[PDB]
Amino acid sequence: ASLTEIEHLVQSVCKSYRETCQLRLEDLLRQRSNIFSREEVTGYQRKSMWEMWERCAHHLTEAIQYVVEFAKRLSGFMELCQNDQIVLLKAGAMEVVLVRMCRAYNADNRTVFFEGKYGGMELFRALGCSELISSIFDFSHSLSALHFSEDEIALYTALVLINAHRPGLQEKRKVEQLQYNLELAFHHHLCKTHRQSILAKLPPKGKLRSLCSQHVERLQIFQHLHPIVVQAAFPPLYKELFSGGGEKHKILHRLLQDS
Ligand SMILES: CCn1c2ccc(OC3CCCCC3)cc2c2cc(C(=O)NCc3ccc(S(=O)(=O)CC)cc3)ccc21
Repeated sequence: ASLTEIEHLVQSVCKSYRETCQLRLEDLLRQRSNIFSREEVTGYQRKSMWEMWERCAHHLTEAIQYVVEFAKRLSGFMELCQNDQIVLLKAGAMEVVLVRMCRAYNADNRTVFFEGKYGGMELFRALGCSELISSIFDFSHSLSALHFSEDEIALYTALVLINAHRPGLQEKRKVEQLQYNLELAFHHHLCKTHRQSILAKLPPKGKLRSLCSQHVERLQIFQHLHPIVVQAAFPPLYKELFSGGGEKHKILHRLLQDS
């Protein structure tokens, strides 16, 4: 590419992101005073473990559905082969959601927007995965310290998704080229906005892997405790991405095909 082409890529990525925001940033900020009461927190803590897992997996799956749309609108992604589209989304969809979630995190009081209000990590105690929860809160806290603009989130999440090192890619060089173009776009935009200082403060790629690994591991524990709950009440797309062996569901293929 060249300079105007790189700047065009920047604009295209930012537009794809804006169109596939689940929630506009301003909607999340306007809600920060709306905080769960102590009685409401208690109510969440008294929910059964399987009911809380089901609700959280539903919310995560809704978020992932917007990430799938983001990928479908992202320059170059639909030009990859379908094997590689699926490899990239299966490895990266959760990672993208985890980065996007920092927009819903309020570092002032350490709360996150959940089911219409802001609550702290004690809200999630019924899940019984306190280590995973605190890791996600800590990750969101780290990212909130950088004060990402929406444009920076768009360009950074594009690179989280377009990762040429994912095992299983059949056209690795094509993904490498797309990743390099997106890296240029991201770094060009940071240079233009005098924001290259954040490069050194971004999380290592092993950090996002660690969160996704913890999630899959806590899911395997839960699925052993409540196998029928997962079969009967978890979202099909969630099971295709995360459970074993749940990829007998072929939702992603359908999502990628239908316009
Ligand atoms: C870290 C605490 N936390 C969670 C902790 C665990 C958990 O699920 C566990 C592991 C995975 C599934 C089964 C059990 C699930 C959540 C969880 C879900 C939400 C949520 O969706 N809020 C609504 C919303 C809507 C849009 C945006 S957005 O910024 O516009 C785009 C992203 C953000 C937020 C918020 C916090 C959460």
